[PDB]
Amino acid sequence: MIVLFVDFDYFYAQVEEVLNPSLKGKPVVVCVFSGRFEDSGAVATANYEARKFGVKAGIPIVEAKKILPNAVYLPMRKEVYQQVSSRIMNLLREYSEKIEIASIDEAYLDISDKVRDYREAYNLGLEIKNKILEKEKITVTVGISKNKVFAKIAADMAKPNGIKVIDDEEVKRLIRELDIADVPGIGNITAEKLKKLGINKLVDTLSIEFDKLKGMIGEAKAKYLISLARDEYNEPIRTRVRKSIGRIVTMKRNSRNLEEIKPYLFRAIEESYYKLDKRIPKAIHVVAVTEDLDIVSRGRTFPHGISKETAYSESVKLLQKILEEDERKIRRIGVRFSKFI
DNA sequence: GGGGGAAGGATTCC
DNA sequence: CGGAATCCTTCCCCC
Ligand SMILES: [Ca+2]
Ligand SMILES: [Ca+2]
Ligand SMILES: [Ca+2]
Repeated sequence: MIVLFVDFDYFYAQVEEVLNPSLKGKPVVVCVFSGRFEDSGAVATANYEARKFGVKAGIPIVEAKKILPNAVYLPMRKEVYQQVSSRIMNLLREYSEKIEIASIDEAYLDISDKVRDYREAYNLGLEIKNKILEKEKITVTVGISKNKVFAKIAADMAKPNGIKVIDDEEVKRLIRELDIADVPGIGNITAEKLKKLGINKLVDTLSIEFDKLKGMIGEAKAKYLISLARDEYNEPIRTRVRKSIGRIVTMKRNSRNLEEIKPYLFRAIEESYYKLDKRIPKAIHVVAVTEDLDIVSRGRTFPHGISKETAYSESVKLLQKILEEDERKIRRIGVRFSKFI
């Protein structure tokens, strides 16, 4: 198996650089403004000229504006990035049919039946990089290895605008001397949680006992890291479909008033059904972010599709169930639909 | 004992 | 002091 991984570099910010070439060379920060005070929100994407000064995705906008006060701060236009991303994805499927779109800015290509060795794959990645650059002016990073995890690791090491092949020998080497926190799927919570057991490298998960690792980081991520340490990970490249569509809005003013929250919730439903397009959902969940930024959610699955009018009635019932079983105020309210037909 | 699925909190990531 | 989506553990019914 030879998997090729393509990751669009700082995608959100690069599309803004492409749509306005006056921005390249300058620090660019793509933000999400909730709309409470003037600069309330978070950073979604920052280019590398902004990441060098500590501006990274996740931090508040005012924390970014304290570091780079005159950097270019633009609002996030997800609909634009999704259309550009879909165009690039269509270029990728001309190189292989077995494609796994993992996110808006990355996809896995199974080029086992198109390429003999890692040299042919490296030359294929160079042509994929040039094509994306020629047709969309977007630079990507290419990772090639024996499975999806190490193909993504290759791109993680050579980003941005890079290419890297991890052969069978470097895999066994990376198993011993790669930080466990830089394994795909290992976020911050599991990483710090893994440091509390001395687990710093991938090889160390074998020298521990399974039930100890299972009770701490969960059985799922336990078997995941074990299979990688045994060099037995070989998950296939499968077509990924979108399973959930929802929209959450930050309400102006916190509230526990049903009539005050309903307009936001009904607005969230309308925008959710518009993005649903022809998809008919059978499950609906009402989710609320409390004043202390905690999340509470109530759901309900139907034996049939949910019409928009049914979603209106059921969402009020679920939101009432939230207010009945939690006494905190609500800061953000929203809905999510799943279990399509 | 566990299949099968629903509920919803917990993580990951742009 | 965002927001989208998936992950994944528990719980439940019942054969
Ligand atoms: Ca990216
Ligand atoms: Ca990515
Ligand atoms: Ca990580």
